[PDB]
Amino acid sequence: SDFNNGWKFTLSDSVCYSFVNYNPSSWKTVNLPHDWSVDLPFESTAEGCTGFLKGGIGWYSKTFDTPDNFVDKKCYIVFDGVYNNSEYWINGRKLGFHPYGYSPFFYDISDYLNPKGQENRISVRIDHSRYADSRWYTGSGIYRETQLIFTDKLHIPVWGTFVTTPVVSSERATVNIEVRVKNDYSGPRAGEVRTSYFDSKNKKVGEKLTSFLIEAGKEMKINQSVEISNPSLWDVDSPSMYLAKSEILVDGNVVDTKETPFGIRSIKFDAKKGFFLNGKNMKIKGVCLHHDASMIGAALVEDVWRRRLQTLKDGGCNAIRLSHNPGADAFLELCDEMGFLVQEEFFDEWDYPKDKRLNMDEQSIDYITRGYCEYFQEWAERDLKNVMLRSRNHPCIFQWSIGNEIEWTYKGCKESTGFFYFWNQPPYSTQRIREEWAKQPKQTYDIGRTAKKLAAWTREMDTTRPVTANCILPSISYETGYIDALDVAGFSYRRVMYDYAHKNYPDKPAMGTENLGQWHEWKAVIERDYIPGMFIWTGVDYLGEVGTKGREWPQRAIGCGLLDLAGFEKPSFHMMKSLWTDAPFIAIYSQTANKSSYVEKDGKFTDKDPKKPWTQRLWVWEDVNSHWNYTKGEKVVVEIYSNCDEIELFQNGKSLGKRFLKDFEDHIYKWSVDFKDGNIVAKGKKNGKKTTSAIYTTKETNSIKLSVDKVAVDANNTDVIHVTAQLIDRNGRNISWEEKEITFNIGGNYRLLGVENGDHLNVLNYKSNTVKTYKGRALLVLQATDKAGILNINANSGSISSNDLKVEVK
Ligand SMILES: OC[C@H]1CNC[C@@H](O)[C@H]1O
Repeated sequence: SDFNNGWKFTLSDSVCYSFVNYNPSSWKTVNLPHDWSVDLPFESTAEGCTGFLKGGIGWYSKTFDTPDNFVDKKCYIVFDGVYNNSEYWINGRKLGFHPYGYSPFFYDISDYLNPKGQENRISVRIDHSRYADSRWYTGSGIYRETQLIFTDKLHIPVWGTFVTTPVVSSERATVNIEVRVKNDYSGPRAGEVRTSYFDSKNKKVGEKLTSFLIEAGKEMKINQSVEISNPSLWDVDSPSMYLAKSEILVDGNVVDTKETPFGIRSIKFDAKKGFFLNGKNMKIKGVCLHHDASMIGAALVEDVWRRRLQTLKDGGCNAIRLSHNPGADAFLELCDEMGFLVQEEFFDEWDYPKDKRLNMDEQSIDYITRGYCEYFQEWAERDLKNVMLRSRNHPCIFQWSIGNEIEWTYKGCKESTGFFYFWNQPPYSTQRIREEWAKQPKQTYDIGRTAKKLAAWTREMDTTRPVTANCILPSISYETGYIDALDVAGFSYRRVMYDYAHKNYPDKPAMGTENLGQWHEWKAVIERDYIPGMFIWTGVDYLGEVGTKGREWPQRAIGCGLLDLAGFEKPSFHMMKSLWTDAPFIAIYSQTANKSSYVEKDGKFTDKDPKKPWTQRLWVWEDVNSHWNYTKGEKVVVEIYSNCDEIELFQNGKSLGKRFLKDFEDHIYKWSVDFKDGNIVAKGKKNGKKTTSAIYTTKETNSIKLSVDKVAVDANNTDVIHVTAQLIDRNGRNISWEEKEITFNIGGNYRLLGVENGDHLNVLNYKSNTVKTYKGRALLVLQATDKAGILNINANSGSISSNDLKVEVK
């Protein structure tokens, strides 16, 4: 009996759909979360900024009976995210409107419920007709989970606790909680708040009892403090979680309860020395993530994200930037449990709109790009705070970011620099910048004033995490009062400004908040103790931000991600793994000496194009080869991404010679090689400890190798199976040099989530059991249902057959 199951949905729109007497039984049944945009095909006539998928106007409905014991109680319906411009009705009557696609909210439906036993009905209209109102793919509908909460009239409201730990040592932590208590009875009520604390193994480690008297219709804040001895500290390598169980008592009887998971950890940003987690000075190995996972779209399916994060974590990542909007509660829960530090961003724009198709300031105006900027003046406060009410207990969250690249949207910011920029500092001095800024004409809104209001609102809700922002032009935001509102200046693609921040504003902590997946970005981080990390754009590829010149149909994604749309490890991931992890590691790629970005003359490698050198490489990694399957005798440049200080390369057993990481300024081991069928083997050492990796020439495609991440799942409507298809030759050696059209067949009760191959440059039907491979591989994503049973999975490509998999559903 989960409230998220058995919803009705339709991609239509009629005025009668909310009426007391309208029956939606003819509508399709769905389980939340749901994103309808991915059930529509990739169209050439949709907008590339939102991933070539239309929105439209859609509706949901949900019936539920009033409990037999709904007397002296309240009812709250809670949404964690609905995209967007959504309207809410219960039993014929309007509850309200909610513009923003990413903030959570709730309605008090207590007085609307029909008497004990009888049926109630919620209706949601979603207006995603403005299907280009975003620079990236959004999806459509109730894409995060919902809740139906019943409480006593004396109760902790929704999100009614805030747990903090202002003193943290290894002997003890001071753990404070604020329990709000609302009395919705018509007379005064006396009681007690009992809050019990519990560890990893459910042993009670603390307790506090406080008395209260609260007047009719008033809300009271009860603060309680305890000392937790020898705490298990939450860390990225040891994410231990505690539980606060706060109970409201009348007489001696529990009348309401809230459970507040939390962690005990200290965080500190030091402007001279860097970032400190529980007293360990560590670098932030961050990645940026949008909210979609391809076949599922915006629908928050946890197992799908678990796999992607596990991969990211195996690559060394310890932090996540939620670009450029509030994340899902369930995603933050995943981060608490798995161990990532999380920057949650409130907005992508404030007073003035960005161009949705092109980046930066809005140049054109049309109906379908009309976004949240229309509601920002009235809604920014309610939204920012609700996000924080919802999010603030999660130990993962270590930064609140009030805005991304805002400077583009205000007349005078870019002008007041000297630039009109990636690779230079500004030609104007700090005073000259300030003088230019004073010379610009007054707009209706100011970047500084709005920064202050947002920073101030933020601090009313939480002072235990720093305020930051991703500043694209720090030089001017240092002078407008914007950076002055922040505790941590975040720099979008400004490694060339780290020395400038230290020199000119040393007492303000600074950091990479958006960066390129390249060694030259990380070199700049580890050479500076005052720059504690970076956040790569992006950790995993995402739908949208295409359709521009150079990236026309049928391209869906940019390909800037470390992981592709299937969550498979790309070349850029293995470079970062070679920089972010310590256990010895070698990845072997190559290109034709023609296609390679490097060239050997006199036994020494340099960049081909000196106007495109290694220090200026941008978002998308070159299309390099993992195979060893060229034509005989062709000249090849083997490029290796490794943490080994010495590697020796063998071609069929003949030693090509040892090389040293010290000799390669761009952190890439290189060899010139004359291709002949066989194998390449790299043997390397990282301070004495050895490791070996190799690639093999294969014969033509023989079989389909199928792997499964789990051989058993539960019949809970939510567990995911990820099936990986990989082409192999007669001897089982992996193919990546030719593609095949693979048809999966599955027996037993399952729900298809879909198929992906990781090709950013080409569309495909998500809902087909057939998928073309990319780099010899593909992914099929299935989901458990109500029905237990066995699933028999196999595949073919005409002649080409496969091994057979069996997965139980318990
Ligand atoms: O792909 C380029 C990126 C630049 N910085 C902001 C991101 O949202 C994105 O537009």
